[PDB]
Amino acid sequence: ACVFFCEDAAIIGLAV
Amino acid sequence: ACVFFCEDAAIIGLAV
Amino acid sequence: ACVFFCEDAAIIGLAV
Amino acid sequence: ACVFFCEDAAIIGLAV
Amino acid sequence: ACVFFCEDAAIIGLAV
Amino acid sequence: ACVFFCEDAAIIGLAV
Ligand SMILES: [Cl-]
Ligand SMILES: [Cl-]
Ligand SMILES: [Cl-]
Ligand SMILES: [Cl-]
Ligand SMILES: [Cl-]
Ligand SMILES: [Cl-]
Ligand SMILES: [Cl-]
Ligand SMILES: [Cl-]
Ligand SMILES: [Cl-]
Ligand SMILES: [Cl-]
Ligand SMILES: [Cl-]
Ligand SMILES: [Cl-]
Repeated sequence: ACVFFCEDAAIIGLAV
Repeated sequence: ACVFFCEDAAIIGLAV
Repeated sequence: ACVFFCEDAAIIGLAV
Repeated sequence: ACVFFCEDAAIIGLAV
Repeated sequence: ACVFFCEDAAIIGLAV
Repeated sequence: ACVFFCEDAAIIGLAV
């Protein structure tokens, strides 16, 4: 698994 | 929800 | 389709 | 853009 | 790599 | 966080 990142601005990581 | 980005090169955002 | 990237640190692309 | 589903148990949709 | 499905209504697959 | 499913054929889950 690895961490994707999105913009909310804050950086949010999502583990997949 | 937040915006993930991919490479197409252009930057494309995808709202999730 | 486009390439999203995650952090594993290594950069990993994922085609979608 | 569409609704993906995941099992949380309950089934939840996710607008991608 | 596999086929995820979403409801668009029709069910559509997505090769991830 | 939940389990998404994809068709690989077998059905596989993916913890997102
Ligand atoms: Cl912030
Ligand atoms: Cl997470
Ligand atoms: Cl461009
Ligand atoms: Cl979008
Ligand atoms: Cl490395
Ligand atoms: Cl890939
Ligand atoms: Cl929709
Ligand atoms: Cl949602
Ligand atoms: Cl496949
Ligand atoms: Cl596709
Ligand atoms: Cl879970
Ligand atoms: Cl998994």
